[PDB]
Amino acid sequence: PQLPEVETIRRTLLPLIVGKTIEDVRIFWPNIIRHPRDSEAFAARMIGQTVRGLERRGKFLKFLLDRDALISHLRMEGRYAVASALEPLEPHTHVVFCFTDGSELRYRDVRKFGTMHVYAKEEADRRPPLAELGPEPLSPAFSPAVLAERAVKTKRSVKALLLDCTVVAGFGNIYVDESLFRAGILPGRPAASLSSKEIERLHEEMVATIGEAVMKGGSTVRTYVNTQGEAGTFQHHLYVYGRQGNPCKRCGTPIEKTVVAGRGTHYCPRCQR
DNA sequence: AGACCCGGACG
DNA sequence: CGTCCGGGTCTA
Ligand SMILES: [Zn+2]
Repeated sequence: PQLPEVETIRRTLLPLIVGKTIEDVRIFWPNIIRHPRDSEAFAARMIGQTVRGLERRGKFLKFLLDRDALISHLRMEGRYAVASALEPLEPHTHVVFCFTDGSELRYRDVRKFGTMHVYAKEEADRRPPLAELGPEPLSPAFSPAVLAERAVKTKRSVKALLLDCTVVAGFGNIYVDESLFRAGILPGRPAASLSSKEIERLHEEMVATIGEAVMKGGSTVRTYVNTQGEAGTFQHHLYVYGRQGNPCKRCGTPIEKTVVAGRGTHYCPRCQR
């Protein structure tokens, strides 16, 4: 899940939990719990708190409780659902928050990569994992100037640059490849090689792509669904991601796939330079 | 780049 | 049944 997927989950999850009070927290894979590292303290502190809000920062969900914020990262496969305490759990359910009304917030994660950190609200933004995060791409804090400043300082690939959460928040493998295609820039280009015009174009396409994907409920390419289990539709608007061997939608040249920055990387060798 | 982790898709 | 694949990304 990237920004659009996490944002769609945020919007669809909030009404199902807002105003509910935690009665128990049950943990079946303690490694997911990162702070307090003692899962017993993590569970104990949340009991009796009420969910007041749910925000997103980058790819993180921020559950606003009473004293605390719970910072949750889904990583590759994490997901939330709300269901009755009376029903058996689904496979791969690793954390459950039980509410006083008999419903439960269930966290499922087949690969177990997800993380949870709880801090006092006023502390969460200055501690890991939120502390190092770059600007929200849909905010004024993300500008061509901000992008140029990081690009000029490094010979790392432009793909690696956009995947760096400290540069800009919320971009992952799908939206980096898509933004680079739309901007006409090869993903293996050294970041420092980008012209002023290319930086401007890249910023414009990054903002447009993310916004469009939010509007379309995210990209369901393998396993992502919203809180109601509904697939996104942005996958129908992809130019390159997962389209290797298929014709480019713009020029008909077969899309190629390589490895860049240790990641599967999709591009059109004609449209991108 | 490796680790954390698992199951699907493909030969 | 084995091999490679994956919307993330921390540390090594
Ligand atoms: Zn093309």
